[PDB]
Amino acid sequence: MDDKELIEYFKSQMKEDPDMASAVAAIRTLLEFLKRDKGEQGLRANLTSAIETLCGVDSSVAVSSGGELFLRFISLAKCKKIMIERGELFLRRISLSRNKIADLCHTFIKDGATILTHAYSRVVLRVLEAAVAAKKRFSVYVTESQPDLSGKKMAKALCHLNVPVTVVLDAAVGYIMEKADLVIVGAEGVVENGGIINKIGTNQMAVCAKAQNKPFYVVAESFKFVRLFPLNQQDVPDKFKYLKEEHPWVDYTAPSLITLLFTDLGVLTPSAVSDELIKLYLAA
Amino acid sequence: MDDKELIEYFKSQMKEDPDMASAVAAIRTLLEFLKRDKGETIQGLRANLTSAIETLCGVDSSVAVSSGGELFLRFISLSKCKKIMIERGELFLRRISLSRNKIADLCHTFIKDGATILTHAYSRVVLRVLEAAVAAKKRFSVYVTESQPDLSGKKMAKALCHLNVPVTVVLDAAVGYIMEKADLVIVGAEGVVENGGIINKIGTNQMAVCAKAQNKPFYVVAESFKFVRLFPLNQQDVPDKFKYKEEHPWVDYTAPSLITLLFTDLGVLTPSAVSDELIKLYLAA
Repeated sequence: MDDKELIEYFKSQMKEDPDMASAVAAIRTLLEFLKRDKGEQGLRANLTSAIETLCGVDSSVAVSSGGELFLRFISLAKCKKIMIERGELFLRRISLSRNKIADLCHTFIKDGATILTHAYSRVVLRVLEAAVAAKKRFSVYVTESQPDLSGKKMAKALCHLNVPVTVVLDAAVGYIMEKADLVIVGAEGVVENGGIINKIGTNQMAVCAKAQNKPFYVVAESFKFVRLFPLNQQDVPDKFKYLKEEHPWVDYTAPSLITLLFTDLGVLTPSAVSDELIKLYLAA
Repeated sequence: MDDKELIEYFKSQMKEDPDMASAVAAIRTLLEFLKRDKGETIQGLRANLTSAIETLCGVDSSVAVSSGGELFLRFISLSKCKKIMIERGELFLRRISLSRNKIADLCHTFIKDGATILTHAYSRVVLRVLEAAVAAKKRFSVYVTESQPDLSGKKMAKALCHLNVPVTVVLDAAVGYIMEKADLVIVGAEGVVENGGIINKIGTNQMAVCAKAQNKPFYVVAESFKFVRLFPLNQQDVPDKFKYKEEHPWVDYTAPSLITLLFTDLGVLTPSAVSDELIKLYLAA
């Protein structure tokens, strides 16, 4: 394919199917890029990563961690061009992640709990559905999440499952925290120290949850494990972030503010991520 | 060779060459055990037996021997023609043999002329760094802790004396007292942990904490084969198999936040960027 097609293909993956994660949408356009791309050799390896950056259209961290993991595990090899069969394999495997997670979580959501969440998260929606429809009664609190009000969107989705839900202002997280039992949040990216990059506002929610001793749980797919090691907001690359005005789309939450992470790799405490991440990136 | 035999070989390996890091002696006996070992039907069966002695080389309970050992076994891994593991094993040793000196020179920039350097115990890697610096004709002074219970800092003071370098031996209880007189501290590591922190001879943690409070840079010098797959966040998370032999642990742990920079054979690194090197390391396969 060519740049044009690439983006057009990518954008038309999440638009007709928002259900899908950007990361997953990125490797799909990448399978087609590869497939639809014929005629090489290292040209393939280079022309493929030289366009994976192009999918940067989505400043999403997952596009970056996803692309690498996908790329790394198909490069192991025009007969060698059977990397495609590994791509279908990989895309076939990552499309089971949400589920392993919603399963590793049915236990922590106890009957009668009050969950506090931030913005929209597909994985979070899944976990709660697999809990409600799974004979559990709870209520949720979610921040409206400026600037795209994705929190309201989340709310509506929760209402459709007839789960009691209240929307509050981002400014009201420390106000509503005392009436929460636990907070569940998704991640755009899990960094090498067990911390996470997520929709701006995630950080302060964690700081408040900790001061009130409320467990903070993160629910996210392993293909979100990215090779970055930030220690503060300043370390997060601008590339993922975007009288004066500052509009960071995401922020970083240190691992000490996280209780547990639920991944298709199993439930992990922040200090276990680094070893998993490597034991993940290095797989044949 | 067997256990009794392995240990014998491993000890004499270091007796004959005291200047040799315990981690290199261990991997050398593993190579020797690789050659000397035969009787296949172990295509991957002895890939276990060679581990059944990775442990045995616990006659020296240092993390180095472990992270190094795992590196070796990881590197020499790809028909009994497979004893190409041996020649790979010889390539590896050949490789991790230019580490000390490479670090020594890839580190001369930071040894200012006229400086007062405070170090702890004995580290052959720190010794090569200063030797390099002296040959480079830099004039500096050194303070070293005797480092109980084996007093290995005194052996270090002698080595520096026979190098005509001004060195003063102090009590371990004296690091707080002497800190103000130093420009920087330079220490070695038995193991570099996944978060950029390190495991080193007991006493290291204190020095790092005392150096932080007076803003004296804290530098670590260590070979890459010491990058170990561990992520401790406190003394408790360090395994006892690396501590013993309270009851007198031989090593304490120093958080990354107490480390200014690490000078490795892969170059100078900030503690935070270390975990990525471990991946980049193994990616070398």
